[PDB]
Amino acid sequence: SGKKEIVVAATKTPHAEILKEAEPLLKEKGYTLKVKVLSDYKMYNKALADKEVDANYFQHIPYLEQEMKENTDYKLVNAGAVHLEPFGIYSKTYKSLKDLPDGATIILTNNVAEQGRMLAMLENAGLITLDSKVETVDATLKDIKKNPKNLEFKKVAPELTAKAYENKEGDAVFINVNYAIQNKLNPKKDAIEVESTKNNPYANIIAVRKGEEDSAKIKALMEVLHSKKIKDFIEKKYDGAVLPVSE
Ligand code: MET
Repeated sequence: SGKKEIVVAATKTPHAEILKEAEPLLKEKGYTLKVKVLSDYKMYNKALADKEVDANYFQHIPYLEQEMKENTDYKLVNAGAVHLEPFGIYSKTYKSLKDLPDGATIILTNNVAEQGRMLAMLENAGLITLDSKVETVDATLKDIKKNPKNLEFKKVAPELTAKAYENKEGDAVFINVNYAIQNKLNPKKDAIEVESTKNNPYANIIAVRKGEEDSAKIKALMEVLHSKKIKDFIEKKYDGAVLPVSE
């Protein structure tokens, strides 16, 4: 019974909503589901490593890799990809990145793993150039080669960038789709720039403890999260802000 229950820590939206949609499909396979939502991204891998949950559903592989680099006690594994959230830039004050003035302030999130993801959007917009000798996924602010608009950067918790946006604390603000939707923003209608879906390594995953990735429970969960019902749910409910991907 408890051996048939899957406890998962997930961010509120879309991840806990996708799990709630998957619940009756898991019962059809013989498994129950318990979902825990936590207050910030740093809590989810800790809960898993502490054995309070069986799995978490909140991050991408670069985030997971960074977390394990920082905490050698985390012996975690990717059980499989589910969905992609193309990253957004938001502004109350400018309509596009081409319109930002010299000295403009860019509010980055403080997510170490996503520093290259953010900067790559600015490089693709033609605002900065990054050192070509560094992989984009590994790029930081130290890797900026050219900055002809002399952009200045600030860092806010990913949980609070929706507030930096509403407060007009900078000229342009990065918000992860999960926290954008959690704040009642619609990323495809409200963002001023959206990340390309091409060549994108930031699919969100199910993570488990090492040695648990082929367990019956986790295979059952991966199965439901790749069903036609769950892919169609994702596609309809989030209006293209969230996209199902292969495992
Ligand atoms: C904790 S890594 C960020 C995850 C977030 N759901 C995104 O894909 O942008």
